[PDB]
Amino acid sequence: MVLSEGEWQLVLHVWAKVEADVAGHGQDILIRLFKSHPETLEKFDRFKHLKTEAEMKASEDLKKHGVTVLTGLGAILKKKGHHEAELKPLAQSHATKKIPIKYLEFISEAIIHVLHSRHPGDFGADAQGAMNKALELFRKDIAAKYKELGYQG
Repeated sequence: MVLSEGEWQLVLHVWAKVEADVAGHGQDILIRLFKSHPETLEKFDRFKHLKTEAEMKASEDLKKHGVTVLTGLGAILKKKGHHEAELKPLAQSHATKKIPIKYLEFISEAIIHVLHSRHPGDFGADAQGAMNKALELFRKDIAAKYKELGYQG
């Protein structure tokens, strides 16, 4: 997977928008994930109690974790592919405690959806294409990392 500098700059420009309201973006993305893929919730000790969108919107666990997720992702995205240092930790943590790699595809779908919903005037075909490539590179590299530890993701 390879992005041009132009494409990286598209990713980074929209990420700057994310960072203007990290918690709100995180809630929207996690809610989208859990509604798209309610099957993911059961694998989550801390979220499994949430049923309605009302409950999800009100959840401090969900809000706090949406911040964690997007903060970790933004750090990686800012490396523009040179993210081995920022990714290995995130990998061995998810590997040792058993999130299948496929959940990353679901998460990536949610992120794209929410960025388009929230920023339609700038997040067009090019920026969506760029973000898709960036998140695909991320997934591929996580999967390469898992393979080394024996996972099984």
